[PDB]
Amino acid sequence: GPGMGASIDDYSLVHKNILHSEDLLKYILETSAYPREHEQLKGLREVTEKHEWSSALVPADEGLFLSMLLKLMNAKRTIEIGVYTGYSLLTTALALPEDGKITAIDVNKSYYEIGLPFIQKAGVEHKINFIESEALPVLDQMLEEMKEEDLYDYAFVDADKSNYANYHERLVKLVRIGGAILYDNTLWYGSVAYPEYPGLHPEEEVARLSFRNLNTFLAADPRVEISQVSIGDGVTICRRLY
Amino acid sequence: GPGMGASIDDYSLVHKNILHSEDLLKYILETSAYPREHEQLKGLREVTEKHEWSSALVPADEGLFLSMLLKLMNAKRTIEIGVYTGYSLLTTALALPEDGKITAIDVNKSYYEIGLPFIQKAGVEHKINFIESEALPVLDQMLEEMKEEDLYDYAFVDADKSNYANYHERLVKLVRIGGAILYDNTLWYGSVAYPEYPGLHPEEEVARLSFRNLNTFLAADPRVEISQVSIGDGVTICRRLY
Ligand SMILES: Nc1ncnc2c1ncn2[C@@H]1O[C@H](CSCC[C@H](N)C(=O)O)[C@@H](O)[C@H]1O
Ligand SMILES: Nc1ncnc2c1ncn2[C@@H]1O[C@H](CSCC[C@H](N)C(=O)O)[C@@H](O)[C@H]1O
Ligand SMILES: Oc1ccc(CCNCc2ccc(O)c(O)c2)cc1
Ligand SMILES: [Mg+2]
Ligand SMILES: [Mg+2]
Repeated sequence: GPGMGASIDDYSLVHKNILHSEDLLKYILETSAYPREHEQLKGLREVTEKHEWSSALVPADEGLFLSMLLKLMNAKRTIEIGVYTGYSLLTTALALPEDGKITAIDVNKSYYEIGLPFIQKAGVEHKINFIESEALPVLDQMLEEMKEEDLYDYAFVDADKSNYANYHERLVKLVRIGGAILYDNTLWYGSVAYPEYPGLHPEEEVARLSFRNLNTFLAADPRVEISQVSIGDGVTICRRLY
Repeated sequence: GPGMGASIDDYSLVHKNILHSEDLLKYILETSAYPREHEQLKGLREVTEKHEWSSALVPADEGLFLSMLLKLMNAKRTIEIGVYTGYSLLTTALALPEDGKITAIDVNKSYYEIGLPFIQKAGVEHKINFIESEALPVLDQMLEEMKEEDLYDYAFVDADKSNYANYHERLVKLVRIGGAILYDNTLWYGSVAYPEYPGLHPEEEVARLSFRNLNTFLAADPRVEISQVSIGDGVTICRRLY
């Protein structure tokens, strides 16, 4: 993946999409997304489209959905897990109020520094505390240190696609009651629809199985209410109940 | 569409699915939606499935997406325009607190009485003020009475497609600043993605052009922020800015 492991040329799902045609997706982006996309988000996206791992980028229509959720729930304190070049991070920082705060975690800060000039020109870098690390030790460290009024309103999870289940067990204690946890890519290009699926590289197949297990688990998890949304590559919204 | 006498066999656009396969939609419904669907929503859905206009039903995955938005924004007072048998209305009523209030408007109360026994068994009928009328005169009258204490948190628009732009001009005054206005069917089975789309019923073509105009308008309307979400038949979330 982009963080470590296999090359991009080993991946086989990246050109698929969950909608029934590219024309419909293109219509959504040109009609409803790009006209509402901040100038620095446009610039960050255009640089990233030339990067080796452009396939991992959160798309522009999903970005506006993330922004809308953040504003409707009046989020102020958030955590971003899996930053890459920072498109979803810049989306979050633009949506939060002036005093919003973001904990952003990624194993590769060189990716983040690609998007940083656009984040700085947007004027919202002051909201971001970037941590270069594997996410799990940071999350475990945070659980030891966090007080009850330090809880997060919102978490966006978009990092190692086979470790979401481990992330979940921490985040249901790091996000406030009534707060939101969002898992990206829970439809995995449609490949979760079958128990067996042909021809995937091991990293892609392991992620596919991980999402099938996670999707079943989240639907049975009494600690949250859920909604799996067929936007982007599938986004599952979790709201903490207790 | 749904209206006494009208036959579904005269229409081309019936079963909603903009995903790339029936199996993918079935996966979402069976994995993430039906296990989280209230027993009275299940009962309402299953009796509606035998009705002539069962294809008008808001799908179960979209329903849980509406519920999640309502809870995340802590909505308390809402309006529902286009009720049919009451699936989205019961979804709203179950998501609101015990003392929440809904203004529900539909030209055909007989449809509502199909789902009413399930609304009653769910214990939320007391939240609902059902008005049997065309929605436009009701909204105009609402502009004459209510003030900011009576502004709505949330509006779901799912009635006669050619009147959405007219509904919008009232709802941007009836919903509070920061409140949400949602429009169902804004991708109209994918047919909005092209300038021309052969093979439609005349009323379906009027709706298709209405949505192409609406989608362009909403993307340009400075009074709201938007997110068009590729769920169900397309849902456009609008958030009132001022
Ligand atoms: N174990 C781990 N801990 C933290 N980040 C990880 C990780 N494994 C992979 N990652 C990072 O997760 C990212 C996934 S791509 C994330 C996309 C980004 N949210 C966007 O808006 O476009 C990569 O940058 C990768 O470096
Ligand atoms: N002018 C109008 N004013 C109010 N309702 C109207 C209308 N024209 C049509 N309708 C109603 O709009 C509905 C569309 S179907 C709505 C489905 C419903 N929201 C669900 O959850 O399944 C029909 O019940 C129809 O009677
Ligand atoms: O002017 C029209 C023309 C055709 C239709 C039928 C569309 N297919 C069923 C349907 C009906 C109403 C809905 O709200 C919905 O999502 C799905 C409706 C209104
Ligand atoms: Mg992703
Ligand atoms: Mg509809």
